[PDB]
Amino acid sequence: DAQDKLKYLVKQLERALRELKKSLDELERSLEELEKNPSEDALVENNRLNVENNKIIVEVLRIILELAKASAKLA
Amino acid sequence: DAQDKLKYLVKQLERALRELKKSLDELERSLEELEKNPSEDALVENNRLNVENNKIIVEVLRIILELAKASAKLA
Amino acid sequence: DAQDKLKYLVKQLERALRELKKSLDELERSLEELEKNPSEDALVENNRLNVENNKIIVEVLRIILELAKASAKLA
Ligand SMILES: N[C@]12C[C@H]3C[C@H](C[C@H](C3)C1)C2
Ligand code: NA
Repeated sequence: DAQDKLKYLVKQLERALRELKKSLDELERSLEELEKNPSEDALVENNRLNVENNKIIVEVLRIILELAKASAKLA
Repeated sequence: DAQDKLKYLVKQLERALRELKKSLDELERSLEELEKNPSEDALVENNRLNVENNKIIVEVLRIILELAKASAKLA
Repeated sequence: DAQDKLKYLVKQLERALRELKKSLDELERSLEELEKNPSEDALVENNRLNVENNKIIVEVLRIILELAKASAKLA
């Protein structure tokens, strides 16, 4: 099953990276707004989006750990 | 040695991801506090925790590079 | 071609991680400055550098996805 499981995990990684890119775009837009008009509200919003981007990164890294675990089997 | 080295590196990745999750939890708690009561102090603390989370991510990515390097040998 | 492509992708990952480390260093310096003398300007600058570090992380993760895709071929 390892090779097929790896195929699925690659699809999961692709999907998560599409989500991560959307997050990064939102974060970059919020940064542009912050730089244009700095304020407490713009700082908080930017931080919020930064934290969410980190969260998604952690999710991506967990999928990569599953790739490594499924690879070990055939190794 | 490559297959055994990969086993060790997977254990390192697991351990680092446990550390990353603890960091992300701390970061998310700091975000909640910031949103509840925004202030300069809460902003700095949240940024601090965000930077630490990035640091840990870089450490995780270096372990993944070692996975790729050890895989190449048997490739 | 998969094994050779993987060699190239490992070189790309190494290069990107050198860039990521330089970014993390800049980010950590900006954090130290922020903690020393907090201000709106120091907050924005730190956020800017944090976002850039996330951007580079996303680039690194895309290289790892290409590693997984090239591995699947020989799997
Ligand atoms: N074989 C691997 C390809 C990719 C990089 C590294 C960790 C995971 C994902 C498995 C080696
Ligand atoms: Na921030």
